Amino acid sequence: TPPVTLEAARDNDFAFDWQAYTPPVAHRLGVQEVEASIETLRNYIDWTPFFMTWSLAGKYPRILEDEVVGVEAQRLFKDANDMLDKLSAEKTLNPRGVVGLFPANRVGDDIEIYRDETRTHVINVSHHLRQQTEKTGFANYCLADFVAPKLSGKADYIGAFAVTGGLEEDALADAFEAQHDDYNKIMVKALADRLAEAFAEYLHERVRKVYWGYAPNENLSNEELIRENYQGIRPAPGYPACPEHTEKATIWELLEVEKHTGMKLTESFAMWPGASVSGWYFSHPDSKYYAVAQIQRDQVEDYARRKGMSVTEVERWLAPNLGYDA
Ligand SMILES: Nc1ncnc2c1ncn2[C@@H]1O[C@H](C[C@@H](N)CC[C@H](N)C(=O)O)[C@@H](O)[C@H]1O
Repeated sequence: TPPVTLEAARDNDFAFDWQAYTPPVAHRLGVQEVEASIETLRNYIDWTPFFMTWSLAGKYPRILEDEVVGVEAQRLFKDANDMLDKLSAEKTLNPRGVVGLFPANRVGDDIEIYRDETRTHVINVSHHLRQQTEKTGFANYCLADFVAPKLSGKADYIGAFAVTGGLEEDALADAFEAQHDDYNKIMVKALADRLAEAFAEYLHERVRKVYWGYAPNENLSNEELIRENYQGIRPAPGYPACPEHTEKATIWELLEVEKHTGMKLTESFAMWPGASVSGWYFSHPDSKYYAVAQIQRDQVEDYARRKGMSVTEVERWLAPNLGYDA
């Protein structure tokens, strides 16, 4: 669909009656280091992407009884769970994370994150982009729209997290590599990835039920979790609703991620360990995933100003989303 101006997109923001709504208050404000054992996380694994990593099609568990790939899938599953058993018993891969909840309000396309409930001093701003093509029957979405506008005077909140399958991932993979054991190098990396993603799923449930606490009686099966049958989202920088990777630096500062977990950011703002997930938490019932997609020069320049960056800098970080030749 054809581009619209930045002002036209903002005039089509998510429509919601904030005066009639009470955002749920975060029960546990502040930052908390967390850990999770392999025994705990293995009940939150989504196995279907594991089999995709091994080039097998089909959803788990039905893939195990498949007529052509089932026997191979069963052997992969057995080797995977034997390796989880060993990693668990030997404590050689140790998932870690950190979670935080903060007072927050929307201003424009950004989310102000406050030091405290006086909502004066801003400790960080979470910057977001807005869809910028002609939308029929939908808002031009921006993740900031899911937090109450500061002008509404409603007390709202935002969360953030960072989790990893464990800092030991490289040492375990590198040992298999030195042995020319490609199978087990792929296996331990695929397991660390499942453990990181399982930790993201588990911690999000902890946030909905307890840390934020807006869904204390939620009782979903793992299959229902995989289907996202809960209220709220956990969008991650680099994914289509928030594609701009340098916002991971804001999460790293907000949560003191490196101090609490050992996890690091590269110059490309990739996470280390490789098996890592970081992102935000939104509680709003209408919050959903979508793609920002292609944006125009006016929004690039505005984003640069808000970020304290030059236009040239931002055109690097936003290159995949530029709707024009830079
Ligand atoms: N459009 C989007 N914008 C932002 N984050 C997204 C988007 N789509 C997916 N995500 C993120 O990706 C997650 C979904 C999956 N990657 C992870 C769970 C899945 N069961 C798996 O193991 O692959 C979401 O919970 C978000 O953190």
